[PDB]
Amino acid sequence: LFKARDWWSTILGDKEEFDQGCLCLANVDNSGNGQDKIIVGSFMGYLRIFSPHPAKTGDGAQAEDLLLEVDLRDPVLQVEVGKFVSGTEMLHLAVLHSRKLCVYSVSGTLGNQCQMKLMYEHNLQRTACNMTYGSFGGVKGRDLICIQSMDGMLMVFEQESYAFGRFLPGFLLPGPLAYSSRTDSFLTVSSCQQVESYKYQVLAFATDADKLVVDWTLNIGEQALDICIVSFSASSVFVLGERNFFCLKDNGQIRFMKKLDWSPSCFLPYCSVSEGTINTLIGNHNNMLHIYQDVTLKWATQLPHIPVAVRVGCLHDLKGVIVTLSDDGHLQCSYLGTDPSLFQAP
Repeated sequence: LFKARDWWSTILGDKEEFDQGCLCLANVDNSGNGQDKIIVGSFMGYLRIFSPHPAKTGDGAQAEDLLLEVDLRDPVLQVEVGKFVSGTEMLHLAVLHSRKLCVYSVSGTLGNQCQMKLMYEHNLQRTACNMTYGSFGGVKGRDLICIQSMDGMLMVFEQESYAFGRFLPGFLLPGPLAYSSRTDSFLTVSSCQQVESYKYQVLAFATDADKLVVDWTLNIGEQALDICIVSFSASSVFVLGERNFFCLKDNGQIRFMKKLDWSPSCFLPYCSVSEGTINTLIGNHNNMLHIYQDVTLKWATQLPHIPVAVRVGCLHDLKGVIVTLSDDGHLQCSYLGTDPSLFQAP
């Protein structure tokens, strides 16, 4: 419908591959102006951090958009940013690899325009799938990390130290994973198409699953692509299925659901523009990017490439900037649709 109001794009490396998990938007250098940076890891082992600026010429020398590029020499499965270091609330970068989790401190402005120093790393006893993080147990001021292994163990790390590991029951292939702070629970979706919620303390105290009962379960009748837990005060569990999009109450009841008319590739519940409603971005395999308010389509744009991940954040000193990443490394920043009361063509 609308073309993208893009203002920056790049191509990451040479025939590199990416998936959901590889894109993070966060104030990873703890800057005072509160701007996000784009962090992207690739399956080719490169970690890149950008602070994009629109084209600006005739003013001599502009600082590079690329703040940092490092070859981690190990495929990157996921990147996240959070309070991963004990004794400080500063944000740090977690990089998930198949057999290790590495946590880094990224400096402000100092080739590379900042430094990235390893704070600690955990060597994993099992191959990793994906991870989530948060204030497990209701601890304030720190983000613990939970990694799901390929064979279905949830491995919990209390920042610099390993806490425990528990095998999921009813497990076949690893599904998406998310932490709900409101219910202090881990959410996933199993191969037999059950959304499952596990209480953190039940996990912690189920000492007999390291070789565990679900809190609630919901059969959604299809495979899940992603889960996103958001609150913009009443918490919601969003599930992106292959055929449907779901919004669940914390207790596992469906709040609403919507049949999708196109195969989705990725999504992001990203804001609320009115009380009781939520806006969700959904990218698809036909290069379209959609915005729904609850289940109602509000806006649509064609992208040049199929997004495997989409994020919204603060870039170029503007809020609500859309960042998309394709599976072959096309990275693009764009602005949302324009106010229709401000312009209409004759």
